[PDB]
Amino acid sequence: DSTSDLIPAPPLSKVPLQQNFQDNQFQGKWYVVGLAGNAILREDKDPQKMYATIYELKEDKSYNVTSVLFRKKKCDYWIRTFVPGSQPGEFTLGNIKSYPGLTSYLVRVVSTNYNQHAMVFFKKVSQNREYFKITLYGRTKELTSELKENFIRFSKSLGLPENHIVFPVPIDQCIDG
Ligand SMILES: O=C(NCCCN(CCCCN(CCCNC(=O)c1cccc(=O)n1O)C(=O)c1cccc(=O)n1O)C(=O)c1cccc(=O)n1O)c1cccc(=O)n1O
Ligand SMILES: [Am+3]
Ligand SMILES: [Cl-]
Repeated sequence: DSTSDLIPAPPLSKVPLQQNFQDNQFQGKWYVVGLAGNAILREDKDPQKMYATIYELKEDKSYNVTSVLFRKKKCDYWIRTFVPGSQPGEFTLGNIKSYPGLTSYLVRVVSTNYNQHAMVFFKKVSQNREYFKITLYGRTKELTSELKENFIRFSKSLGLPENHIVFPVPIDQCIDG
Protein backbone atom coordinates (compact mmCIF):
# COMPACT_ATOMS: atom_id res chain seq x y z
CA ASP A 1 0.00 0.00 0.00
CA SER A 2 1.32 3.41 -1.06
CA THR A 3 0.88 6.61 -3.00
CA SER A 4 3.60 8.01 -5.23
CA ASP A 5 3.89 10.53 -8.08
CA LEU A 6 6.24 10.30 -11.01
CA ILE A 7 7.31 12.37 -13.98
CA PRO A 8 5.88 10.51 -16.98
CA ALA A 9 8.23 8.42 -19.15
CA PRO A 10 9.09 10.10 -22.49
CA PRO A 11 7.88 8.59 -25.74
CA LEU A 12 10.54 6.30 -27.22
CA SER A 13 10.71 8.50 -30.30
CA LYS A 14 12.59 11.01 -28.18
CA VAL A 15 15.27 8.47 -27.26
CA PRO A 16 17.88 8.05 -30.02
CA LEU A 17 19.53 4.74 -30.68
CA GLN A 18 23.29 4.56 -31.33
CA GLN A 19 23.81 3.92 -35.10
CA ASN A 20 25.63 0.72 -36.13
CA PHE A 21 25.89 -0.46 -32.51
CA GLN A 22 28.88 -2.72 -32.01
CA ASP A 23 28.11 -5.22 -29.22
CA ASN A 24 31.63 -6.57 -28.84
CA GLN A 25 33.20 -3.12 -28.45
CA PHE A 26 30.77 -2.11 -25.72
CA GLN A 27 32.04 -4.90 -23.42
CA GLY A 28 34.11 -4.42 -20.24
CA LYS A 29 33.89 -2.01 -17.33
CA TRP A 30 32.01 1.30 -17.31
CA TYR A 31 31.82 3.74 -14.40
CA VAL A 32 28.50 5.45 -13.68
CA VAL A 33 29.49 9.10 -13.88
CA GLY A 34 25.99 10.52 -14.18
CA LEU A 35 22.42 9.48 -13.42
CA ALA A 36 19.11 11.13 -14.28
CA GLY A 37 15.56 9.86 -13.84
CA ASN A 38 12.10 10.10 -12.42
CA ALA A 39 13.27 8.27 -9.30
CA ILE A 40 16.64 10.05 -9.14
CA LEU A 41 16.72 12.85 -6.58
CA ARG A 42 19.69 14.99 -5.68
CA GLU A 43 20.12 14.35 -1.91
CA ASP A 44 22.59 16.68 -0.16
CA LYS A 45 22.67 14.71 3.12
CA ASP A 46 23.80 11.33 1.74
CA PRO A 47 25.42 11.72 -1.66
CA GLN A 48 25.25 9.00 -4.30
CA LYS A 49 28.51 7.05 -4.60
CA MET A 50 29.91 5.99 -7.96
CA TYR A 51 29.53 2.36 -8.95
CA ALA A 52 30.74 0.34 -11.90
CA THR A 53 28.99 -1.96 -14.35
CA ILE A 54 30.69 -4.72 -16.35
CA TYR A 55 29.30 -5.97 -19.66
CA GLU A 56 30.28 -9.41 -20.93
CA LEU A 57 29.00 -10.56 -24.31
CA LYS A 58 27.98 -14.19 -24.33
CA GLU A 59 28.00 -16.74 -27.14
CA ASP A 60 24.31 -16.22 -27.76
CA LYS A 61 24.91 -12.43 -28.00
CA SER A 62 23.13 -11.58 -24.78
CA TYR A 63 25.12 -9.67 -22.13
CA ASN A 64 25.95 -10.82 -18.67
CA VAL A 65 25.85 -7.52 -16.77
CA THR A 66 27.43 -7.11 -13.32
CA SER A 67 27.24 -3.97 -11.21
CA VAL A 68 29.64 -3.52 -8.32
CA LEU A 69 28.62 -1.17 -5.52
CA PHE A 70 30.18 -0.16 -2.23
CA ARG A 71 27.53 -0.47 0.44
CA LYS A 72 27.49 -1.06 4.15
CA LYS A 73 31.29 -1.24 4.02
CA LYS A 74 31.28 -4.14 1.54
CA CYS A 75 31.39 -4.82 -2.17
CA ASP A 76 27.94 -5.72 -3.40
CA TYR A 77 27.42 -7.43 -6.77
CA TRP A 78 24.22 -7.33 -8.90
CA ILE A 79 24.19 -9.71 -11.83
CA ARG A 80 21.57 -9.80 -14.58
CA THR A 81 21.15 -10.56 -18.29
CA PHE A 82 20.43 -8.15 -21.17
CA VAL A 83 18.73 -9.94 -24.11
CA PRO A 84 18.91 -8.40 -27.60
CA GLY A 85 15.71 -6.58 -28.57
CA SER A 86 14.14 -5.16 -31.69
CA GLN A 87 17.22 -3.35 -33.06
CA PRO A 88 21.00 -3.30 -32.37
CA GLY A 89 21.75 -1.53 -29.12
CA GLU A 90 18.32 -2.29 -27.65
CA PHE A 91 17.79 -4.99 -24.98
CA THR A 92 15.25 -6.44 -22.59
CA LEU A 93 15.99 -7.91 -19.13
CA GLY A 94 16.34 -11.69 -19.23
CA ASN A 95 14.17 -13.87 -16.99
CA ILE A 96 11.72 -11.09 -16.13
CA LYS A 97 9.40 -13.53 -14.34
CA SER A 98 12.03 -14.11 -11.67
CA TYR A 99 11.71 -10.50 -10.47
CA PRO A 100 8.56 -10.01 -8.43
CA GLY A 101 6.42 -7.01 -9.46
CA LEU A 102 8.36 -6.50 -12.69
CA THR A 103 6.40 -6.52 -15.95
CA SER A 104 8.74 -4.81 -18.41
CA TYR A 105 12.33 -3.61 -18.66
CA LEU A 106 13.89 -1.89 -21.67
CA VAL A 107 17.47 -0.79 -22.34
CA ARG A 108 18.52 1.46 -25.25
CA VAL A 109 22.07 2.59 -25.90
CA VAL A 110 21.60 6.18 -26.98
CA SER A 111 25.23 7.06 -27.84
CA THR A 112 28.77 5.83 -27.26
CA ASN A 113 32.29 5.96 -28.66
CA TYR A 114 33.10 2.67 -26.96
CA ASN A 115 36.46 3.73 -25.47
CA GLN A 116 35.48 6.78 -23.40
CA HIS A 117 31.76 7.51 -22.93
CA ALA A 118 28.23 6.13 -23.31
CA MET A 119 24.65 7.18 -22.50
CA VAL A 120 22.08 4.49 -21.93
CA PHE A 121 18.31 4.78 -21.45
CA PHE A 122 16.38 2.42 -19.16
CA LYS A 123 12.63 2.05 -18.65
CA LYS A 124 10.88 -0.36 -16.37
CA VAL A 125 7.38 -1.02 -15.13
CA SER A 126 7.21 -2.38 -11.61
CA GLN A 127 4.08 -2.66 -9.52
CA ASN A 128 2.43 -0.93 -12.47
CA ARG A 129 4.67 2.16 -11.96
CA GLU A 130 6.76 3.39 -14.86
CA TYR A 131 10.37 4.34 -14.01
CA PHE A 132 12.94 5.70 -16.38
CA LYS A 133 16.55 6.76 -16.16
CA ILE A 134 19.49 7.80 -18.22
CA THR A 135 22.92 6.61 -17.18
CA LEU A 136 26.09 8.39 -18.26
CA TYR A 137 28.95 5.89 -18.41
CA GLY A 138 32.67 6.67 -18.54
CA ARG A 139 35.56 4.29 -19.14
CA THR A 140 37.21 6.42 -16.45
CA LYS A 141 35.75 8.06 -13.30
CA GLU A 142 35.98 11.58 -14.68
CA LEU A 143 34.25 13.19 -17.59
CA THR A 144 34.41 16.82 -18.80
CA SER A 145 32.12 19.79 -17.93
CA GLU A 146 31.13 19.71 -21.59
CA LEU A 147 30.04 16.09 -21.51
CA LYS A 148 28.17 16.69 -18.26
CA GLU A 149 26.35 19.60 -19.83
CA ASN A 150 25.40 17.43 -22.87
CA PHE A 151 23.98 14.82 -20.51
CA ILE A 152 22.03 17.48 -18.64
CA ARG A 153 20.62 18.86 -21.91
CA PHE A 154 19.58 15.37 -23.05
CA SER A 155 17.99 14.59 -19.69
CA LYS A 156 16.02 17.84 -19.79
CA SER A 157 14.78 16.94 -23.24
CA LEU A 158 13.14 13.90 -21.65
CA GLY A 159 11.28 16.03 -19.13
CA LEU A 160 13.68 15.84 -16.20
CA PRO A 161 14.48 18.97 -14.14
CA GLU A 162 17.94 19.60 -12.74
CA ASN A 163 17.18 18.25 -9.29
CA HIS A 164 16.56 14.81 -10.87
CA ILE A 165 20.10 14.67 -12.18
CA VAL A 166 23.08 13.56 -10.09
CA PHE A 167 26.79 13.03 -10.58
CA PRO A 168 27.92 10.21 -8.30
CA VAL A 169 31.04 10.91 -6.27
CA PRO A 170 34.13 8.95 -7.36
CA ILE A 171 35.31 6.38 -4.82
CA ASP A 172 38.17 3.86 -4.72
CA GLN A 173 36.54 0.95 -2.85
CA CYS A 174 35.25 -2.04 -4.88
CA ILE A 175 34.91 -0.44 -8.24
CA ASP A 176 38.57 -0.50 -9.35
CA GLY A 177 38.85 -4.28 -9.60
O1 LIG B 1 14.63 4.72 -11.62
C1 LIG B 1 15.57 3.95 -11.76
N1 LIG B 1 16.69 4.00 -11.02
C2 LIG B 1 16.89 4.99 -9.97
C3 LIG B 1 16.48 4.48 -8.59
C4 LIG B 1 17.41 3.35 -8.17
N2 LIG B 1 17.03 2.89 -6.85
C5 LIG B 1 17.92 3.20 -5.73
C6 LIG B 1 19.25 2.47 -5.98
C7 LIG B 1 19.25 1.03 -5.47
C8 LIG B 1 20.65 0.41 -5.59
N3 LIG B 1 20.82 -0.09 -6.97
C9 LIG B 1 20.12 -1.35 -7.24
C10 LIG B 1 21.11 -2.50 -7.29
C11 LIG B 1 20.33 -3.80 -7.06
N4 LIG B 1 19.18 -3.89 -7.96
C12 LIG B 1 18.39 -4.97 -8.07
O2 LIG B 1 18.54 -5.98 -7.39
C13 LIG B 1 17.33 -4.97 -9.13
C14 LIG B 1 16.60 -6.10 -9.48
C15 LIG B 1 15.67 -6.04 -10.52
C16 LIG B 1 15.47 -4.86 -11.22
C17 LIG B 1 16.22 -3.73 -10.90
O3 LIG B 1 16.05 -2.68 -11.51
N5 LIG B 1 17.15 -3.79 -9.85
O4 LIG B 1 17.95 -2.68 -9.46
C18 LIG B 1 21.50 0.59 -7.90
O5 LIG B 1 21.98 1.68 -7.65
C19 LIG B 1 21.64 0.07 -9.31
C20 LIG B 1 22.85 -0.23 -9.87
C21 LIG B 1 22.93 -0.67 -11.18
C22 LIG B 1 21.79 -0.83 -11.95
C23 LIG B 1 20.55 -0.54 -11.40
O6 LIG B 1 19.54 -0.71 -12.10
N6 LIG B 1 20.48 -0.12 -10.06
O7 LIG B 1 19.30 0.25 -9.41
C24 LIG B 1 15.93 2.21 -6.65
O8 LIG B 1 15.62 1.81 -5.56
C25 LIG B 1 15.02 1.95 -7.81
C26 LIG B 1 13.82 2.65 -7.89
C27 LIG B 1 12.97 2.42 -8.95
C28 LIG B 1 13.30 1.51 -9.94
C29 LIG B 1 14.50 0.80 -9.89
O9 LIG B 1 14.77 -0.05 -10.77
N7 LIG B 1 15.37 1.02 -8.80
O10 LIG B 1 16.62 0.32 -8.70
C30 LIG B 1 15.47 2.90 -12.81
C31 LIG B 1 14.63 3.04 -13.91
C32 LIG B 1 14.58 2.04 -14.86
C33 LIG B 1 15.34 0.89 -14.73
C34 LIG B 1 16.16 0.71 -13.60
O11 LIG B 1 16.85 -0.33 -13.49
N8 LIG B 1 16.25 1.75 -12.65
O12 LIG B 1 17.11 1.68 -11.51
AM1 LIG C 1 17.29 -0.56 -10.83
CL1 LIG D 1 24.34 0.35 -14.70
